[PDB]
Amino acid sequence: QELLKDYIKRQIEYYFSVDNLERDFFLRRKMDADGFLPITLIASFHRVQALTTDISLIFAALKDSKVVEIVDEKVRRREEPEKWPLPP
RNA sequence: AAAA
Ligand SMILES: [K+]
Repeated sequence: QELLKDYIKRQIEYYFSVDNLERDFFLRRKMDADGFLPITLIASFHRVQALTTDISLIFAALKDSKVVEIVDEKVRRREEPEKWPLPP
């Protein structure tokens, strides 16, 4: 599953990129004030669900990332996550 | 879901 994990990792890192975040008003509305989102919400996005429905592989893919941080069931951008949340 |  190593190649599939790499595709999932890079797809989710795109969502958490600055270039995406500047326009991704839905993602930012769903963040809590600390920048965290449910990993299961990310799992529902079309390009992730195309690759897998195995939540364990999604967690494994993201543990490897230098872009995002996992706390329990939630994920956020590591760099300055508090700048991005928006009102629901 | 214009890579939510
Ligand atoms: K919010």
